[PDB]
Amino acid sequence: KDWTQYVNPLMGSQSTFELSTGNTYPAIARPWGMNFWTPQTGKMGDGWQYTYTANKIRGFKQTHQPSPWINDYGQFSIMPIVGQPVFDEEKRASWFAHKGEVATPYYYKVYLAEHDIVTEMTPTERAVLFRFTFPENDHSYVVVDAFDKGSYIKIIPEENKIIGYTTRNSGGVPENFKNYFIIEFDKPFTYKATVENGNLQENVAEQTTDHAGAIIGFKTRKGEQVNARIASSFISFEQAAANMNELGKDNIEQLAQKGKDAWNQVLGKIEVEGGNLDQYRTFYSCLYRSLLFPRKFYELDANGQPIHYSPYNGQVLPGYMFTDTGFWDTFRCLFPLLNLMYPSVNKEMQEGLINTYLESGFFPEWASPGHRGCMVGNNSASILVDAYMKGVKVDDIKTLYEGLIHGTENVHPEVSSTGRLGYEYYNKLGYVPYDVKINENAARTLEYAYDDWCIYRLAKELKRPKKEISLFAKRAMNYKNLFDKESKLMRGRNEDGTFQSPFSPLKWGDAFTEGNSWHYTWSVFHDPQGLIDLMGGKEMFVTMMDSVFAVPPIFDDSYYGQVIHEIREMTVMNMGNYAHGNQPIQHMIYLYDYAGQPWKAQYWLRQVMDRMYTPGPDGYCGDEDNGQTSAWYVFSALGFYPVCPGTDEYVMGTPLFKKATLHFENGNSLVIDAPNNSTENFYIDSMSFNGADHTKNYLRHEDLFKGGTIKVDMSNRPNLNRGTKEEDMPYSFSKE
Ligand SMILES: O[C@H]1[C@H]2[C@H](O)CCCN2C[C@H]1O
Ligand SMILES: [Ca+2]
Repeated sequence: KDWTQYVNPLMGSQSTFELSTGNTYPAIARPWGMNFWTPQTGKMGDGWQYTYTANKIRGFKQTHQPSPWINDYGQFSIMPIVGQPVFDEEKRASWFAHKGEVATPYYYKVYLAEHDIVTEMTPTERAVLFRFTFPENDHSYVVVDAFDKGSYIKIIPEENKIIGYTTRNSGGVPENFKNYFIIEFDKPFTYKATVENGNLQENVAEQTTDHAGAIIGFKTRKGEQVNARIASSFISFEQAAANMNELGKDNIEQLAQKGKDAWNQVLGKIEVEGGNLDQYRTFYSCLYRSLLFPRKFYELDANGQPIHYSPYNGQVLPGYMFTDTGFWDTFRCLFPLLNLMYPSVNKEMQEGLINTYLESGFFPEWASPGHRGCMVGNNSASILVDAYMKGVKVDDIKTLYEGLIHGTENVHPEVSSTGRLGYEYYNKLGYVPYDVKINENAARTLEYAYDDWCIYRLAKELKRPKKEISLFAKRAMNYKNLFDKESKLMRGRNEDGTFQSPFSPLKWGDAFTEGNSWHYTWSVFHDPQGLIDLMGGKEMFVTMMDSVFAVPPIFDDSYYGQVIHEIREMTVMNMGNYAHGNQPIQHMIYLYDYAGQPWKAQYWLRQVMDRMYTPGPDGYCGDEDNGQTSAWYVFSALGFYPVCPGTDEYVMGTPLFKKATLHFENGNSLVIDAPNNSTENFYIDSMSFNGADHTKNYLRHEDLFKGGTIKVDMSNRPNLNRGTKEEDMPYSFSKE
């Protein structure tokens, strides 16, 4: 039963700086793999390491890059060639075409047209097997590139082996950071050379220099295959060698099979039927993208116990560690998805977070590998609390709570996105002022508020002191401090307490991050009713939502000076100011449920799923962002979305398929039957849950886990009476 056939790793690779259609590369990897491998079309150092329209491949690279914007670390490449032994990354490059390329999560193949060589790779979590099919030539070589900024290489002929380490990175690493790699060939070298800053040196065994490389070679018969076993570690050569054992004695075929099995095992936890081939492809591609980040950053020791290099303090320590995710993106639904279908995995991740705190002093917000300065918010709180509240509990709860509290009153000395920048003002005034030299104050305030709700939630659960509990309950209401009654919008506010003037609701950035007031105003995940109230009741609230879609996509970019890609992405979709291409607004359509008009959510949700996602190389409508934008589709296609992580609630949308089945780790299954689904029939007329009638606009975690059947009768006309009753509404803090 194979779902991998639907996965297109090229989806999102046809992106450019001006317009993102995903900004992804073909991550050939195991789920959450420590090391990813990709064909490399971009020049060394370029965030866009693989682009669909590129003509040439210049290497097969080990990568850890989460985003072109964030860039890479622990990176080196290998490239087979023929003819002259050349190290230069342009001269070694080869034309190829996509019709001569086969990309799957577990297997990658391509024909290098200028060398007449076929390259195949199959990876494990930490290692990979390459098989090079050479033409007949007296001069066949393999180039190993350690990249620049200080690297090391060494050839061991008596073991047909090349070892080295690479260090080029993009920040967020300890001074001693290194990636140690080992490469074993099954064919003896007739030619060997190391490379030292572009210089080829035959028979010099070893280089320690800015940019080390190696070239080995031999005579090849037509069709002769040479295999290279490769692995790496962030710990040591000894450890890299241990990692190499993941390959066993397997060949390309056997490893591919194991990787396929591995992926089907996770993709198969969600079976969908009764859709068209585009939908299958969009859906599983998205699911695959949701099982990559954060990556494992731990390695197995002699006793099979997890240990890790600390990207926070550079020691090697026992226990789990993961990295390469930005919580500002992924708290929204990516991690919620893990808690629903892959809690065993998130348990490891959560334990990793505890270690991050122990080793770093803070919980991370953006980590690649270590703390990096990107985005805003203290959403690690949502990640941590949502997990706990959903049954994924770390062993050290004392430490968890302390960590949470620590982050409310500290900001990292060098990485301002770690901890709460502006906490002094926030704690004192109730908001982060628009005029105190802290940017994106309004976005910070709104998210901090939701964060504090999460802390309140956990604190209550821990039966902490009333004074504590009350303090966060109070701070959860801070979003009110930025609400402008006249505009009905969230708005920047001065320290002196006056709202900021001139006010441009359509201006991006400044008070907000990559969105304007019309996008950020909806960021009250824990208290939609509270928001509804400030706007003057649900009717006015719905009017307000509706105009998001109804107005042209006009904008003010003065804060950026140029039409950044996320603005352009909005303009072209012709859906008003609904910028689905970016994270802040992604939950918004579901808010219709809270105002007693679920049918409007049903209508627009189906719009988005039909129009904003296609299965091709230009498949997404904005940055994919480490699973967030993909998992949005995954949830939404199933029919529900975790608007407010930290509750046990998935707010109801509309299911895309005629049947979906979930297999939870607990052994139960849940079937969602929508036999009458169609392109036309995207309204929910009625719903029953194991035979009971279900008029609510949400489902509960514990209920889903019990399994059974949900029936959804789809219709082509909205049902104006379902889900308008007050007990149908999802959670709002104000109602508590
Ligand atoms: O997604 C936000 C953030 C990502 O978290 C990391 C890449 C750069 N940024 C783009 C923003 O939209
Ligand atoms: Ca983004």
